[PDB]
Amino acid sequence: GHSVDRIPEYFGPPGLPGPVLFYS
Repeated sequence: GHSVDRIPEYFGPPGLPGPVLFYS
């Protein structure tokens, strides 16, 4: 997690109901 970057820090797949952040 940097920001509204591109790759997630391996939290899970997309379409989770909680918030998320991304790194490059």
